[PDB]
Amino acid sequence: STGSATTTPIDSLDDAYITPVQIGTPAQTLNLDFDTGSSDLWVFSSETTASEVDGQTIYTPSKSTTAKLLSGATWSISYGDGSSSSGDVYTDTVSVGGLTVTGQAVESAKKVSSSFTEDSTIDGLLGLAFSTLNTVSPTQQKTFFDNAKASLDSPVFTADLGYHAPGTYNFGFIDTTAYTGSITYTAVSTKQGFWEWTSTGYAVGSGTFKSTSIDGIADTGTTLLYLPATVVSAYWAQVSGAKSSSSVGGYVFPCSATLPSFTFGVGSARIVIPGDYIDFGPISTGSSSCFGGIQSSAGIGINIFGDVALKAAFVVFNGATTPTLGFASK
Repeated sequence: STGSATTTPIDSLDDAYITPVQIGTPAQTLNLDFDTGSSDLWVFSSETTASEVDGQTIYTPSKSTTAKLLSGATWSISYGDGSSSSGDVYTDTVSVGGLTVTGQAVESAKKVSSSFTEDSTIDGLLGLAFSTLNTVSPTQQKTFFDNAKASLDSPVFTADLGYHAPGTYNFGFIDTTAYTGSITYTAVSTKQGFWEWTSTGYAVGSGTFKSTSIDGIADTGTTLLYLPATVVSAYWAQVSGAKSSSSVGGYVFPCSATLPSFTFGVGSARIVIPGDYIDFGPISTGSSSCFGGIQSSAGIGINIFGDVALKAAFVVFNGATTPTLGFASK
């Protein structure tokens, strides 16, 4: 089997991408944030505290003839940005782009933190990291990809995120028309439960490539590119007037600036992030200070190749017995 679904930016900045997912019988379609940095499929639901729902579409398990309470199971998750959610668990039929999994754990939120409530466009998350990170207790549950894997034509999924435009998540096949050149594959460590890999270096604009190992994670659920402070300083030094602002929470730059590109290495190959992709717009409405899309990871504990980086590439998440990542230009 295969599946193919369009993913759409939630706003004009590409802050996140939503993909429609069919849950239950008859189908209830929710727009989920596919997150290669986590491993829970959780949804706003008929059980979510009413004051914490503000415009989201909810899953109502009592209206699904295939839903079953997973007795005793609870979940609770906290994300790198400080947001969180928790609740109980149902199993139900879940379909993405024509690919169907029966018996998928659907984690129903009883509580969500304010950042989720305040974003009416995201109805939940669909985790695509390794199932060892799934938070369901006392019996850990498998991700949608893990459950689908054996049925897929090939045990892979691909992320093709758009810049200010829709893109595609495919399951079970690699669309050879969706990229240019060849795909360069690189080794993955699953020791932390992430799609963790080592970039071979970087360049700023037309500058020389610096060969240096940068370990990090491929995370579709993080907006920006978080890298070591040395690398980030070298980037913003090429933008007149750019500076790190403790009050704003990162590097800002004059909105009148033209930003240089940023290249990262994948083995001997190179992925170029155009300068435009690094502009996240005014810090507040009407401001002439703009927020940068490359930020320091120093306070995180891990480097994160988020959407800023991933949307410059066609990305293969190869879930074979020994997983690997592939990157192609597009």
